[PDB]
Amino acid sequence: AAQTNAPWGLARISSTSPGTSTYYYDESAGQGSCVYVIDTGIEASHPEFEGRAQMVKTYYYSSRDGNGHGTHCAGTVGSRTYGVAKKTQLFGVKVLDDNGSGQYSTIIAGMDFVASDKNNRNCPKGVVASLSLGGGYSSSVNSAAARLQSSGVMVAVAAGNNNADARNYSPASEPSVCTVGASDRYDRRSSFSNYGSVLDIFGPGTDILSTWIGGSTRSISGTSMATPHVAGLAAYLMTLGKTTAASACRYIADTANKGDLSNIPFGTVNLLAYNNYQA
Ligand SMILES: [Ca+2]
Repeated sequence: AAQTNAPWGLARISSTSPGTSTYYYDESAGQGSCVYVIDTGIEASHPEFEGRAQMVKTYYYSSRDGNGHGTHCAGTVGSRTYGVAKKTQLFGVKVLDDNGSGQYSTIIAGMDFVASDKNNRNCPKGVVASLSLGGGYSSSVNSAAARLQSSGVMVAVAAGNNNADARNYSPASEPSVCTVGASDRYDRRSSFSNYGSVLDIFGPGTDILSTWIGGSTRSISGTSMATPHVAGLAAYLMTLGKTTAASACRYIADTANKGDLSNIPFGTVNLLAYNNYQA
């Protein structure tokens, strides 16, 4: 399949080179996989989701995304126009309030929720979780992310936006999950992206067009936007049979575009997520 005039980040995912605008992908498109978006919620009724999105848990008075961030992330995972895995099922877990913040205890509860709830869903090709959130180091938060990964969910987490070593942030610093840095359309590390030896991969994170609340769309930037590109890519690859949840991060790193990014500090991977699709 070929989607012309795609968002630059989709085109970058399927390209060995910057500067193209068509997204190429296998038509299976993540069908039979599931992605949990652990964030501010998802506006499921948005047509771009085509009935494939639903809210499954909230820790607040409503399951509505009153912020937009979670809807934007879900759109990069799996919206029809803006998504990597255009046929995946999307499950929203609202651990962040409408101001975008959440207590660590609530975030931990939402991760444990996903580890159990996947047993209530039909995801024969595999289960992914996209965690576009983070704060300071917490061994409890890291343990919760490690448990989720151990349960058989591919966990993708944002490195954080502090232009600092991700070792000091959670869940970014948990070794066993897939920690995602952000790049821009000219193959530079995004200026805000955290770095360090705990990173596994980079994805597109600067000026990312996706869905928003109110049936709308907008471009925004962050490692929170890079993370759903990698989560969607994992779902896509798991549907193709190329990898499993336990192996997907290593598979993506093994098949990544290698050595092509700029402003990568010494000691940080220079790997950019790539779908290796050949039509
Ligand atoms: Ca890792």
